[PDB]
Amino acid sequence: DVSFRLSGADPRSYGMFIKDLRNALPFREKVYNIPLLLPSVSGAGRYLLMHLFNYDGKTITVAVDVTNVYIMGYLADTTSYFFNEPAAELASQYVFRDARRKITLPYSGNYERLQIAAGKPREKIPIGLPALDSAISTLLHYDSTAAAGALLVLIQTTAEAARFKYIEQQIQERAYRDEVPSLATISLENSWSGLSKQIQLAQGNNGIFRTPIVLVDNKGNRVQITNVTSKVVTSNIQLLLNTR
Ligand SMILES: O=c1[nH]c(=O)c2ncn([C@@H]3O[C@H](CO)[C@@H](O)[C@H]3O)c2[nH]1
Repeated sequence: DVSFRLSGADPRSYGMFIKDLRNALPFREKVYNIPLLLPSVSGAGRYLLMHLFNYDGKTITVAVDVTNVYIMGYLADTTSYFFNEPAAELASQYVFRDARRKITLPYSGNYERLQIAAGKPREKIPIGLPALDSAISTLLHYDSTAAAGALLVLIQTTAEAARFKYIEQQIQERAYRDEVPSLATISLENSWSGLSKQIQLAQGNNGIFRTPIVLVDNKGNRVQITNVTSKVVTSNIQLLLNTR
Protein backbone atom coordinates (compact mmCIF):
# COMPACT_ATOMS: atom_id res chain seq x y z
CA ASP A 1 0.00 0.00 0.00
CA VAL A 2 1.02 3.74 -0.06
CA SER A 3 -0.05 6.62 2.29
CA PHE A 4 -0.15 10.42 2.26
CA ARG A 5 -0.93 12.61 5.28
CA LEU A 6 -2.01 16.21 4.57
CA SER A 7 -1.34 17.01 8.31
CA GLY A 8 2.23 18.36 8.29
CA ALA A 9 2.45 17.89 4.48
CA ASP A 10 5.01 20.00 2.59
CA PRO A 11 6.33 19.78 -0.97
CA ARG A 12 8.90 17.17 0.28
CA SER A 13 6.34 14.74 1.85
CA TYR A 14 4.04 15.05 -1.24
CA GLY A 15 6.99 14.22 -3.49
CA MET A 16 7.71 11.14 -1.31
CA PHE A 17 4.07 10.00 -1.70
CA ILE A 18 4.22 10.35 -5.51
CA LYS A 19 7.56 8.44 -5.51
CA ASP A 20 5.89 5.69 -3.35
CA LEU A 21 2.92 5.59 -5.80
CA ARG A 22 5.12 5.25 -8.94
CA ASN A 23 7.27 2.56 -7.20
CA ALA A 24 4.14 0.47 -6.29
CA LEU A 25 3.27 0.12 -10.04
CA PRO A 26 4.96 -3.03 -11.40
CA PHE A 27 7.01 -3.12 -14.64
CA ARG A 28 9.09 -5.85 -16.35
CA GLU A 29 10.96 -3.38 -18.66
CA LYS A 30 11.67 0.30 -19.46
CA VAL A 31 11.20 1.92 -22.93
CA TYR A 32 13.57 4.91 -23.41
CA ASN A 33 14.30 4.69 -19.61
CA ILE A 34 10.53 5.02 -18.70
CA PRO A 35 8.80 2.14 -16.82
CA LEU A 36 6.30 0.31 -19.11
CA LEU A 37 3.11 -0.60 -17.13
CA LEU A 38 2.07 -4.31 -17.47
CA PRO A 39 -0.47 -5.37 -20.17
CA SER A 40 -2.53 -7.21 -17.46
CA VAL A 41 -2.50 -8.38 -13.80
CA SER A 42 -4.89 -11.19 -12.56
CA GLY A 43 -6.62 -11.21 -9.12
CA ALA A 44 -6.41 -8.65 -6.28
CA GLY A 45 -2.77 -7.82 -7.31
CA ARG A 46 -4.21 -5.55 -10.08
CA TYR A 47 -5.25 -2.96 -7.39
CA LEU A 48 -2.97 -0.73 -5.29
CA LEU A 49 -4.53 0.76 -2.10
CA MET A 50 -3.67 4.42 -1.31
CA HIS A 51 -4.42 5.61 2.28
CA LEU A 52 -5.08 9.37 2.17
CA PHE A 53 -5.53 11.46 5.36
CA ASN A 54 -7.02 14.99 5.51
CA TYR A 55 -5.63 17.74 7.86
CA ASP A 56 -7.90 16.36 10.71
CA GLY A 57 -6.58 12.75 10.24
CA LYS A 58 -9.86 11.31 8.73
CA THR A 59 -9.07 8.86 5.90
CA ILE A 60 -10.21 7.18 2.70
CA THR A 61 -8.61 4.22 0.95
CA VAL A 62 -8.45 4.56 -2.87
CA ALA A 63 -8.17 1.56 -5.26
CA VAL A 64 -5.92 2.16 -8.33
CA ASP A 65 -5.57 -0.24 -11.31
CA VAL A 66 -1.74 -0.69 -11.55
CA THR A 67 -1.91 -1.34 -15.37
CA ASN A 68 -3.17 2.23 -16.17
CA VAL A 69 -3.16 4.25 -12.83
CA TYR A 70 -7.01 4.49 -13.11
CA ILE A 71 -8.84 5.10 -9.82
CA MET A 72 -11.62 2.46 -9.58
CA GLY A 73 -13.26 3.43 -6.27
CA TYR A 74 -12.62 4.12 -2.60
CA LEU A 75 -13.56 3.18 0.94
CA ALA A 76 -14.94 5.76 3.42
CA ASP A 77 -15.65 4.32 6.94
CA THR A 78 -17.94 1.25 6.17
CA THR A 79 -19.11 2.21 2.65
CA SER A 80 -17.33 1.38 -0.61
CA TYR A 81 -17.89 3.55 -3.71
CA PHE A 82 -17.12 2.49 -7.31
CA PHE A 83 -17.45 4.26 -10.70
CA ASN A 84 -20.33 3.17 -13.00
CA GLU A 85 -18.15 1.33 -15.54
CA PRO A 86 -17.21 -2.32 -16.15
CA ALA A 87 -13.52 -2.02 -14.96
CA ALA A 88 -14.77 -0.67 -11.57
CA GLU A 89 -17.49 -3.39 -11.04
CA LEU A 90 -14.67 -5.92 -11.78
CA ALA A 91 -12.48 -4.15 -9.11
CA SER A 92 -15.38 -4.40 -6.55
CA GLN A 93 -14.87 -8.24 -6.78
CA TYR A 94 -11.38 -7.87 -5.10
CA VAL A 95 -11.23 -4.60 -2.99
CA PHE A 96 -13.24 -3.31 0.03
CA ARG A 97 -15.33 -6.54 0.12
CA ASP A 98 -15.76 -6.06 3.95
CA ALA A 99 -17.64 -2.69 3.52
CA ARG A 100 -21.24 -2.78 4.92
CA ARG A 101 -22.64 -1.54 1.56
CA LYS A 102 -21.30 -0.78 -1.91
CA ILE A 103 -22.51 2.34 -3.72
CA THR A 104 -22.10 2.65 -7.49
CA LEU A 105 -21.51 6.34 -8.25
CA PRO A 106 -23.95 7.79 -10.87
CA TYR A 107 -21.12 8.35 -13.42
CA SER A 108 -18.11 6.63 -14.98
CA GLY A 109 -14.55 7.85 -14.20
CA ASN A 110 -14.25 9.58 -17.61
CA TYR A 111 -13.13 13.28 -17.25
CA GLU A 112 -15.94 14.43 -19.63
CA ARG A 113 -18.61 12.58 -17.50
CA LEU A 114 -17.11 13.70 -14.16
CA GLN A 115 -17.04 17.39 -15.34
CA ILE A 116 -20.75 17.18 -16.39
CA ALA A 117 -21.62 15.64 -12.96
CA ALA A 118 -19.48 18.28 -11.11
CA GLY A 119 -21.02 21.17 -13.16
CA LYS A 120 -17.55 22.63 -14.05
CA PRO A 121 -14.67 21.54 -16.34
CA ARG A 122 -11.17 20.68 -14.89
CA GLU A 123 -9.95 24.13 -16.17
CA LYS A 124 -12.13 25.92 -13.53
CA ILE A 125 -11.52 23.57 -10.52
CA PRO A 126 -8.59 24.67 -8.30
CA ILE A 127 -6.18 21.86 -7.41
CA GLY A 128 -3.43 21.63 -4.78
CA LEU A 129 -2.86 20.00 -1.38
CA PRO A 130 -5.63 22.12 0.29
CA ALA A 131 -8.02 21.00 -2.50
CA LEU A 132 -7.00 17.35 -1.78
CA ASP A 133 -7.80 17.99 1.94
CA SER A 134 -11.24 19.22 0.83
CA ALA A 135 -11.69 16.25 -1.60
CA ILE A 136 -10.97 13.66 1.12
CA SER A 137 -13.46 15.46 3.45
CA THR A 138 -16.11 15.50 0.67
CA LEU A 139 -15.67 11.75 -0.07
CA LEU A 140 -16.05 10.68 3.62
CA HIS A 141 -19.89 11.06 3.34
CA TYR A 142 -21.82 10.37 0.13
CA ASP A 143 -22.80 13.34 -2.03
CA SER A 144 -22.61 12.43 -5.72
CA THR A 145 -22.39 16.07 -7.06
CA ALA A 146 -19.72 17.13 -4.50
CA ALA A 147 -17.93 13.73 -5.03
CA ALA A 148 -17.50 14.37 -8.83
CA GLY A 149 -15.45 17.55 -8.21
CA ALA A 150 -13.56 15.89 -5.29
CA LEU A 151 -12.75 12.98 -7.62
CA LEU A 152 -11.43 15.37 -10.33
CA VAL A 153 -9.09 16.85 -7.66
CA LEU A 154 -8.12 13.35 -6.39
CA ILE A 155 -7.32 12.00 -9.90
CA GLN A 156 -5.14 15.00 -10.78
CA THR A 157 -3.24 15.19 -7.48
CA THR A 158 -2.43 11.39 -7.38
CA ALA A 159 -2.59 9.51 -10.72
CA GLU A 160 -1.77 12.47 -13.01
CA ALA A 161 1.14 13.54 -10.77
CA ALA A 162 2.45 9.94 -10.86
CA ARG A 163 2.31 10.02 -14.68
CA PHE A 164 4.13 13.40 -15.18
CA LYS A 165 6.95 15.02 -13.16
CA TYR A 166 5.67 18.48 -14.33
CA ILE A 167 2.23 17.80 -12.78
CA GLU A 168 3.89 16.59 -9.51
CA GLN A 169 5.88 19.91 -9.48
CA GLN A 170 2.62 21.91 -10.17
CA ILE A 171 0.92 20.35 -7.13
CA GLN A 172 4.10 21.05 -5.01
CA GLU A 173 3.73 24.77 -6.00
CA ARG A 174 0.09 24.50 -4.73
CA ALA A 175 1.11 23.02 -1.32
CA TYR A 176 -0.57 25.90 0.59
CA ARG A 177 -2.71 27.72 -2.13
CA ASP A 178 -4.98 26.04 -4.72
CA GLU A 179 -4.92 27.21 -8.37
CA VAL A 180 -6.67 25.90 -11.51
CA PRO A 181 -4.40 23.58 -13.47
CA SER A 182 -1.94 25.20 -15.93
CA LEU A 183 -2.69 24.76 -19.66
CA ALA A 184 0.33 22.34 -19.86
CA THR A 185 -1.23 20.29 -16.98
CA ILE A 186 -4.52 19.79 -18.92
CA SER A 187 -2.52 19.17 -22.17
CA LEU A 188 -0.40 16.39 -20.54
CA GLU A 189 -3.43 14.69 -18.86
CA ASN A 190 -5.18 14.63 -22.24
CA SER A 191 -2.04 13.30 -24.07
CA TRP A 192 -0.75 10.46 -21.76
CA SER A 193 -2.23 7.60 -23.86
CA GLY A 194 -0.99 9.23 -27.13
CA LEU A 195 2.53 9.94 -25.79
CA SER A 196 2.69 6.38 -24.33
CA LYS A 197 1.72 5.02 -27.80
CA GLN A 198 4.19 7.23 -29.79
CA ILE A 199 7.14 6.38 -27.38
CA GLN A 200 6.53 2.58 -27.76
CA LEU A 201 6.16 3.04 -31.62
CA ALA A 202 9.41 5.15 -31.66
CA GLN A 203 11.20 1.78 -30.94
CA GLY A 204 11.35 0.56 -34.60
CA ASN A 205 11.19 4.15 -36.01
CA ASN A 206 14.67 5.44 -34.85
CA GLY A 207 13.06 7.24 -31.86
CA ILE A 208 10.72 9.11 -34.31
CA PHE A 209 6.99 9.51 -33.53
CA ARG A 210 4.78 7.93 -36.28
CA THR A 211 2.21 10.70 -35.40
CA PRO A 212 3.58 13.93 -33.78
CA ILE A 213 1.76 15.07 -30.55
CA VAL A 214 0.65 18.75 -30.08
CA LEU A 215 1.13 19.88 -26.42
CA VAL A 216 1.14 23.15 -24.44
CA ASP A 217 4.56 23.81 -22.78
CA ASN A 218 5.42 25.18 -19.27
CA LYS A 219 5.23 28.79 -20.68
CA GLY A 220 1.70 28.26 -22.23
CA ASN A 221 3.07 27.97 -25.79
CA ARG A 222 2.36 25.30 -28.43
CA VAL A 223 5.08 22.61 -28.83
CA GLN A 224 4.92 19.72 -31.38
CA ILE A 225 6.58 16.50 -30.01
CA THR A 226 8.23 14.58 -32.92
CA ASN A 227 10.83 12.27 -31.23
CA VAL A 228 12.17 10.80 -27.93
CA THR A 229 14.88 13.58 -27.49
CA SER A 230 11.98 15.90 -26.40
CA LYS A 231 12.14 16.94 -22.68
CA VAL A 232 8.51 15.59 -22.39
CA VAL A 233 10.11 12.10 -23.00
CA THR A 234 13.54 12.59 -21.32
CA SER A 235 12.41 14.40 -18.13
CA ASN A 236 8.59 14.61 -17.72
CA ILE A 237 6.60 11.40 -18.41
CA GLN A 238 7.25 8.80 -15.65
CA LEU A 239 5.05 5.82 -16.67
CA LEU A 240 3.93 4.39 -20.02
CA LEU A 241 0.46 2.99 -20.69
CA ASN A 242 1.14 -0.40 -22.39
CA THR A 243 0.04 -0.17 -26.11
CA ARG A 244 -1.82 -3.54 -25.48
O1 LIG B 1 -10.41 7.24 -12.37
C1 LIG B 1 -9.58 7.73 -13.08
N1 LIG B 1 -8.16 7.79 -12.80
C2 LIG B 1 -7.26 8.41 -13.73
O2 LIG B 1 -6.13 8.48 -13.51
C3 LIG B 1 -7.83 9.03 -15.00
N2 LIG B 1 -7.31 9.65 -16.06
C4 LIG B 1 -8.31 9.95 -16.91
N3 LIG B 1 -9.48 9.50 -16.37
C5 LIG B 1 -10.50 9.75 -17.25
O3 LIG B 1 -11.39 8.46 -17.20
C6 LIG B 1 -11.70 8.06 -18.42
C7 LIG B 1 -11.78 6.56 -18.62
O4 LIG B 1 -13.12 6.09 -18.24
C8 LIG B 1 -10.58 8.77 -19.41
O5 LIG B 1 -11.20 9.01 -20.72
C9 LIG B 1 -10.26 9.87 -18.83
O6 LIG B 1 -11.17 10.95 -19.23
C10 LIG B 1 -9.15 8.95 -15.22
N4 LIG B 1 -10.08 8.32 -14.29
